Amino acid sequence: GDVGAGEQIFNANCAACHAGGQNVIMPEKTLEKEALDQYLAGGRTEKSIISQVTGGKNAMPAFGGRLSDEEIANVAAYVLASAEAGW
Ligand code: HEC
Ligand SMILES: [Mg+2]
Repeated sequence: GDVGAGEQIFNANCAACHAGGQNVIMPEKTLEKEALDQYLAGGRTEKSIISQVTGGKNAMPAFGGRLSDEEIANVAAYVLASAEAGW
Protein backbone atom coordinates (compact mmCIF):
# COMPACT_ATOMS: atom_id res chain seq x y z
CA GLY A 1 0.00 0.00 0.00
CA ASP A 2 0.77 3.72 0.01
CA VAL A 3 1.76 4.54 3.61
CA GLY A 4 1.93 8.27 2.81
CA ALA A 5 -1.72 8.31 1.80
CA GLY A 6 -2.28 5.90 4.72
CA GLU A 7 -0.80 8.33 7.25
CA GLN A 8 -3.03 11.15 5.95
CA ILE A 9 -6.13 8.92 6.21
CA PHE A 10 -5.02 7.89 9.70
CA ASN A 11 -4.58 11.46 10.88
CA ALA A 12 -8.03 12.40 9.56
CA ASN A 13 -10.02 9.33 10.67
CA CYS A 14 -8.14 7.32 13.31
CA ALA A 15 -5.79 9.44 15.41
CA ALA A 16 -8.55 10.81 17.67
CA CYS A 17 -9.01 7.31 19.12
CA HIS A 18 -5.63 5.80 18.22
CA ALA A 19 -3.04 8.63 18.57
CA GLY A 20 0.47 7.25 19.04
CA GLY A 21 -0.96 3.82 18.24
CA GLN A 22 -2.88 3.63 21.52
CA ASN A 23 -6.62 3.15 22.13
CA VAL A 24 -8.56 5.86 23.93
CA ILE A 25 -11.81 3.96 24.31
CA MET A 26 -10.54 0.43 24.98
CA PRO A 27 -7.09 1.02 26.53
CA GLU A 28 -5.60 -2.46 26.14
CA LYS A 29 -6.69 -2.94 22.53
CA THR A 30 -4.01 -0.74 21.03
CA LEU A 31 -2.40 -0.67 17.60
CA GLU A 32 0.90 -1.92 19.06
CA LYS A 33 2.02 -5.14 17.38
CA GLU A 34 1.62 -7.17 20.58
CA ALA A 35 -1.95 -5.93 21.07
CA LEU A 36 -2.83 -6.68 17.44
CA ASP A 37 -1.50 -10.20 18.01
CA GLN A 38 -3.77 -10.62 21.05
CA TYR A 39 -6.94 -8.68 20.32
CA LEU A 40 -7.42 -8.29 16.56
CA ALA A 41 -9.51 -11.02 14.93
CA GLY A 42 -7.23 -12.82 12.48
CA GLY A 43 -4.10 -11.40 14.12
CA ARG A 44 -1.47 -8.96 12.92
CA THR A 45 -2.13 -8.79 9.16
CA GLU A 46 -3.12 -6.09 6.66
CA LYS A 47 -6.15 -8.26 5.75
CA SER A 48 -7.32 -8.37 9.39
CA ILE A 49 -6.85 -4.59 9.76
CA ILE A 50 -8.81 -3.97 6.54
CA SER A 51 -11.67 -6.15 7.80
CA GLN A 52 -11.98 -4.28 11.09
CA VAL A 53 -11.64 -0.83 9.53
CA THR A 54 -14.26 -1.67 6.91
CA GLY A 55 -16.92 -3.17 9.20
CA GLY A 56 -16.08 -1.67 12.60
CA LYS A 57 -16.31 -3.50 15.90
CA ASN A 58 -18.10 -2.50 19.10
CA ALA A 59 -17.20 1.13 19.88
CA MET A 60 -15.07 1.35 16.73
CA PRO A 61 -17.16 2.65 13.82
CA ALA A 62 -17.32 1.14 10.35
CA PHE A 63 -15.43 3.04 7.65
CA GLY A 64 -16.93 1.23 4.62
CA GLY A 65 -19.19 4.23 3.90
CA ARG A 66 -16.74 7.03 4.65
CA LEU A 67 -13.69 5.57 2.87
CA SER A 68 -12.98 3.75 -0.37
CA ASP A 69 -11.47 0.28 -0.37
CA GLU A 70 -8.23 1.83 -1.65
CA GLU A 71 -8.17 4.32 1.24
CA ILE A 72 -8.84 1.49 3.69
CA ALA A 73 -6.02 -0.59 2.18
CA ASN A 74 -3.64 2.35 2.47
CA VAL A 75 -4.48 3.11 6.09
CA ALA A 76 -4.12 -0.62 6.87
CA ALA A 77 -0.62 -0.60 5.35
CA TYR A 78 0.29 2.43 7.44
CA VAL A 79 -1.02 0.83 10.66
CA LEU A 80 0.89 -2.41 10.07
CA ALA A 81 4.16 -0.62 9.23
CA SER A 82 3.76 1.66 12.26
CA ALA A 83 3.05 -1.36 14.50
CA GLU A 84 6.21 -3.06 13.21
CA ALA A 85 8.04 0.21 13.95
CA GLY A 86 6.69 0.42 17.51
CA TRP A 87 4.86 3.69 16.73
C1 HEC B 1 -12.83 5.87 18.23
C2 HEC B 1 -14.16 6.15 18.14
C3 HEC B 1 -12.17 4.95 17.15
C4 HEC B 1 -11.88 5.30 15.89
C5 HEC B 1 -12.18 6.67 15.24
C6 HEC B 1 -11.23 4.20 15.22
N1 HEC B 1 -11.13 3.15 16.11
FE1 HEC B 1 -9.98 1.50 15.83
N2 HEC B 1 -10.61 0.80 17.65
C7 HEC B 1 -11.46 1.48 18.53
C8 HEC B 1 -11.90 0.56 19.56
C9 HEC B 1 -12.86 0.85 20.74
C10 HEC B 1 -11.24 -0.76 19.24
C11 HEC B 1 -11.41 -2.08 20.01
C12 HEC B 1 -12.59 -2.82 19.37
C13 HEC B 1 -12.92 -4.05 20.18
O1 HEC B 1 -13.84 -3.94 21.04
O2 HEC B 1 -12.27 -5.10 19.99
C14 HEC B 1 -10.45 -0.52 18.05
C15 HEC B 1 -9.67 -1.46 17.45
C16 HEC B 1 -8.89 -1.27 16.35
C17 HEC B 1 -7.93 -2.22 15.84
C18 HEC B 1 -7.59 -3.57 16.54
C19 HEC B 1 -6.73 -3.21 17.77
C20 HEC B 1 -6.58 -4.34 18.78
O3 HEC B 1 -7.43 -5.26 18.79
O4 HEC B 1 -5.60 -4.32 19.59
C21 HEC B 1 -7.40 -1.70 14.73
C22 HEC B 1 -6.32 -2.32 13.81
C23 HEC B 1 -8.01 -0.40 14.51
N3 HEC B 1 -8.92 -0.17 15.53
C24 HEC B 1 -7.73 0.48 13.49
C25 HEC B 1 -8.38 1.68 13.25
C26 HEC B 1 -8.15 2.56 12.13
C27 HEC B 1 -7.10 2.31 11.04
C28 HEC B 1 -8.99 3.61 12.23
C29 HEC B 1 -9.10 4.80 11.24
C30 HEC B 1 -9.68 4.50 10.05
C31 HEC B 1 -9.78 3.41 13.43
N4 HEC B 1 -9.39 2.23 14.04
C32 HEC B 1 -10.77 4.23 13.92
C33 HEC B 1 -11.80 2.81 18.43
C34 HEC B 1 -11.70 3.58 17.31
MG1 LIG C 1 -16.15 -2.06 -1.04
